[PDB]
Amino acid sequence: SVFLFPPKPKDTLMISRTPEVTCVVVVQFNWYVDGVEVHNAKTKPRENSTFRVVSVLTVVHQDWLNGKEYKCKVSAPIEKTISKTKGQPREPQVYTLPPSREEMTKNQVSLTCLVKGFYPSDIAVEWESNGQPENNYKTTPPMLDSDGSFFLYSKLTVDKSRWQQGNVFSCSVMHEALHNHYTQKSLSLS
Amino acid sequence: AGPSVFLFPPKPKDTLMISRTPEVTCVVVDVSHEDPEVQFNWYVDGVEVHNAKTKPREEQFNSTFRVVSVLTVVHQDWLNGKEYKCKVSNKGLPAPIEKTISKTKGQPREPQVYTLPPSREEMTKNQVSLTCLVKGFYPSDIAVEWESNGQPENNYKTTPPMLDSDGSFFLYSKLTVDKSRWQQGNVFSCSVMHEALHNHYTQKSLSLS
Ligand SMILES: *[C@@H]1O[C@H](CO[C@@H]2O[C@@H](C)[C@@H](O)[C@@H](O)[C@@H]2O)[C@@H](O[C@@H]2O[C@H](CO)[C@@H](O[C@@H]3O[C@H](CO[C@H]4O[C@H](CO)[C@@H](O)[C@H](O)[C@@H]4O[C@@H]4O[C@H](CO)[C@@H](O)[C@H](O)[C@H]4NC(C)=O)[C@@H](O)[C@H](O[C@H]4O[C@H](CO)[C@@H](O)[C@H](O)[C@@H]4O[C@@H]4O[C@H](CO)[C@@H](O)[C@H](O)[C@H]4NC(C)=O)[C@@H]3O)[C@H](O)[C@H]2NC(C)=O)[C@H](O)[C@H]1NC(C)=O
Repeated sequence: SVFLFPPKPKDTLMISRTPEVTCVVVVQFNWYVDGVEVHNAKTKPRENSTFRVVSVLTVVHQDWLNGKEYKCKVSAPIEKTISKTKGQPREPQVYTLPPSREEMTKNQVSLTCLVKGFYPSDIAVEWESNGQPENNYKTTPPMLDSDGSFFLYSKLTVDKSRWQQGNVFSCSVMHEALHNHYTQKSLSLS
Repeated sequence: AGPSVFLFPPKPKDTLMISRTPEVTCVVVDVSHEDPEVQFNWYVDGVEVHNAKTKPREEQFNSTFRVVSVLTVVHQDWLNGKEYKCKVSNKGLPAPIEKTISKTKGQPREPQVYTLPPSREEMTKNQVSLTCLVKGFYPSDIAVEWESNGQPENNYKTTPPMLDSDGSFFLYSKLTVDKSRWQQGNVFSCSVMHEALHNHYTQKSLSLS
């Protein structure tokens, strides 16, 4: 039983990150990029009541994003192929939404980042404030909208005082269809 | 293997509204032509009941029978965590198949329902987003609806419940409307039904101020 995993969307969209294709078994590994075999992989030695072998292949950001195919050959040998999710790009629209008046009775409040109209669904979202990450968020998986694009929401939970004091919070979105693969929107008390 | 059994719970909305009709559904697929007879026995907290409604077997395209038994449940019984058991008997089985279902367990928490107007920035578009945030709820079983002037809205999508940091769930429901409808002061209403709400129902409305 072989399972081939794609890079995380954020890794492909940030040059500083290292996108990887993972070939998981639950052994000779042969890796192919558009048919052409490559010797780049890092196979770790075979580590409950069963065995597991893992090979990891580092990919070039642009190659992954331009749709090159990545073939893991677990050596009848099981051969598998992966590449970027297909579809014509649609640029995300990003909107920040303050907490409801009625949430102000609570100790913590909800800062909302709506991301809609994007295609395909490979996307990353982060928050920051004052030059540091704000990690107390949950982001919904992308969901198919009625027009065939995706949407999601990210919810940053923040101490109510931090919001009342006027701190500016920022929702950062990364997607292949954005200019520079990045955009940001900010939100503060108004 | 031979025949297999699937047990479906009632819809959350059906359990929460006393006028509606919550049902547990027991489905048997892959019943052979050779041994086509099926018996359902139904149990509520391990006590056999005899009021289920069983339909005659139906021939499928793949030359197998499908047989369905439906048990109507008492709303409060389901909400009070009673266990519903379907036992399926068939001569093609090494032993009868038993399956049990009940409401997700765990301390209930009341959903908080907030409506959020469109971003000012979205106002440059032809269509606008109305957001209903529902958070702090347990269990995840929930129904959410958008309406205007007592009439259902045709363009909305609700995210599946997502686990929050404290073990409760949240979701968002996005309503898309023509910008003019928002501009002309129309009232839009997000209704939520959940076991931990008073009367299992709450509605929150918003309009351009
Ligand atoms: C012969 O044909 C019949 C009929 O085939 C049907 O028509 C033909 C023309 C084709 O198009 C088929 O694709 C089509 O299905 C076949 O019968 C099917 O058999 C399979 C099993 O092999 C059943 O699969 C199960 O499906 C349920 C969900 O079922 C709903 O959704 C279906 C499609 O979306 C729909 O067709 C069904 O009617 C049903 O709809 C629901 O019905 C209820 C009752 O009326 C209703 O109230 C609901 O509102 C309604 N739902 C919707 C969305 O409208 C799925 O949940 C099952 O998944 C479990 O089992 C899998 C293994 O079988 C497993 O991989 C999953 O992970 C999951 O496992 C369970 O997981 C939970 C934890 O979450 C755990 O608690 C359990 O222990 C665990 N394991 C279990 C339960 O074993 C499953 O996929 C089809 O329902 C069934 N179709 C019908 C109509 O009954 C038959 O297989 C064919 N035979 C051959 C040899 O080919």
